[PDB]
This record gives sequence, C-alpha cells and structure tokens, in this order.
Amino acid sequence: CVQIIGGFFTWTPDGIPTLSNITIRIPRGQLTMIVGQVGCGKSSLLLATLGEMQKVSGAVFWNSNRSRGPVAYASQKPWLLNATVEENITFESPFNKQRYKMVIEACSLQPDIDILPHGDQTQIGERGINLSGGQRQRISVARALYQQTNVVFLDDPFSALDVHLSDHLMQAGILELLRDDKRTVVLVTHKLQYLPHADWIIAMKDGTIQREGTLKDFQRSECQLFEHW
Ligand SMILES: Nc1ncnc2c1ncn2[C@@H]1O[C@H](COP(=O)(O)OP(=O)(O)OP(=O)(O)O)[C@@H](O)[C@H]1O
Repeated sequence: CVQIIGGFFTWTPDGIPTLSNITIRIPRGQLTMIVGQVGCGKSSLLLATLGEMQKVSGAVFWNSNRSRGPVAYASQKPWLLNATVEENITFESPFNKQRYKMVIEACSLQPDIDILPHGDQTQIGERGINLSGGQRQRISVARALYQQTNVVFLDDPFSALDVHLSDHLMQAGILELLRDDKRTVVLVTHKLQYLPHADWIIAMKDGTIQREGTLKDFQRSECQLFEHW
C-alpha cells in the first residue's frame, strides 16, 4: 500500500526537513509494529504517509487491494466529538449489533460505560461530562477498529494505559480483529513485548530509516537485546 522513495517530511513550508532519506513501504495484508525511541520521527512518518505534510522531495504511490483510500487512523492525542458514546464510536457509519458487541468487548466498553451515568447515551468531551485518559484513549482505539478500513493506525494505545491488564486485553482484541476481518494495521508505540514475534517491524530512528524489513532482520541487527531483557 504505502510506497515512499525520496522520503522528505517538512513542517516548515520550505527547508529544514524533519524526516529525510526515509525509504520504507507498508504492503497490504500485514500487521506492522513500529519500534523506535522517543521523539525520533515516529508520528511524523505516519502523518507523511497520510499526506498531511509537505511532500517536497519524494514519491508517494498509494493503492489498496496513486489513489488514496479511506484509511483509518487515531493520533497519539485522541479526539472525542461532543456527542453520545455510540455516535462517538460508530462515527456516522451504519450500526450493527454483532460488530458493536465485539468491539465493545475487546475495547472494554461495558466496564467503561459503568463508570458513566448513561454510558452509550452520555455526553463526553468539552461542554460535557468529563472523562479520563484511559477512557478517551480506548474510545479512540475502538473508533479506529470499528470503521472497517483497508488499514488501521493505532498511535500508542498501549502507552496510554499503564495497567498490564488493559494492555493485554487490547493486544488480544487487536489480534482477534485482524485475524477475523483481514485488514491491515499499524501500531506506533513502544511495546516491544510482541513486535519481534509476528510483526514486520520498521525503524525510522534519529530522523531517518534504519531498516525496513520483516522479523527476520530482527536477528541480523543486534538491537533487540534490550527488548528481550
Ligand atoms: N505536528 C507537529 N508540528 C510541528 N512539529 C512537529 C509536529 N509533529 C512532529 N514535529 C516535530 O518532529 C519531531 C518528530 O516527533 P515524533 O514523530 O518522533 O514524535 P512522537 O514520538 O510521536 O511524540 P511524543 O513524545 O509526543 O510521543 C518532533 O520532535 C518535532 O520537532
């Protein structure tokens, strides 16, 4: 799907590229884990592949299985439309009882709605009943998974929740959704407990790509020693 050759990303409308020499691809039928340090150009790569940055020096050939499809996404900072929880998650799409139950189970929405006086009918966000960081992160994650897109981007949903139970439940739900729906995904986070197992990692470290390959290259780079310790 994703194809980048020149690899230029610039927030300034002229000069000073924040991400350069990035030559990576994200082929369809995949579940990509993203591994990298803090502030090394991780979310910038996701936005550049989305086409929300100045594409000055590089090529972007997009085609699903250069035309863009409705790619699902959820930024690191979440976003909760001031409406009901059902509308905040379905997001102007047809409502199905089967898939809503599956999503609300994997995303742990029944315990969450219990913390609310209405749940699937309460108001949330600005000018509404307040929320918590974990609840907002999980609500955003559910909306990305329920939208039935050719891809699904999860910008650090595991980092948001310190608890291991929520992280393990979310990881199991992501695996189940990807296996039972056959849709690509990409998790941009720092949770290395699963990335070298059955994911095709790609590292853009210190403002440039290090290696864009499969899990085989993880045994030929001498870098996962800290992830396994
Ligand atoms: N929206 C933006 N506007 C301006 N500069 C940006 C923006 N996003 C990223 N940058 C710049 O590009 C750099 C790359 O950041 P990067 O993508 O690694 O962030 P991150 O690891 O996702 O962030 P965080 O620490 O919040 O989790 C940033 O340090 C910043 O200098």
